[PDB]
Amino acid sequence: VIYQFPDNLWWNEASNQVYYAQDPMKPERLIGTPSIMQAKLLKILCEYHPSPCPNDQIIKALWPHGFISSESLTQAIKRTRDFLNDEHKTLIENVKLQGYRINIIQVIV
DNA sequence: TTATGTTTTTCTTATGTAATACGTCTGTAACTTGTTCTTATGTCTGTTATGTAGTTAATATAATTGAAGGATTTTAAGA
Repeated sequence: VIYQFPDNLWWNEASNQVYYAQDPMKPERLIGTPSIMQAKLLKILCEYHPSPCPNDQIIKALWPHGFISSESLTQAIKRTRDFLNDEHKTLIENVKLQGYRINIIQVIV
């Protein structure tokens, strides 16, 4: 499965890495590989697409057995957008009091 | 005796972890602003009450109205 994101971004499940490509399976302009928690967050946001993803769902999926201080929620989804280079805050959207969403262009299965 | 492979230790970095501080989005409120329906009222008009002006041909030809045990003093008009 290949998820397409704005600015011609791609996250791959046929592999385990993110890139800026115009060819789905071809590794063009590699970003790298997200961490375990980053990959889990990206998977959760892509699965809840096109619906908004609730905050409690994210915290109980990323940290099933962790006493999260309620502020790692924002540091994590700040550096996740930074690692995808979302300087304009357009790649991942926050709808207030409803949750988060990630802008997916197309899905390749 | 000495060169070298190894293993353990310590330093360096990386992902997460949290704390406090401050900006954004959004939810309510103050301030106006346009539109439509309603209402009290000022004004015009018709109808009836009323207020005014006029006329009437035996003859008839100088009030009235009390008013009633007042004393005392002052001052103008008559002679």
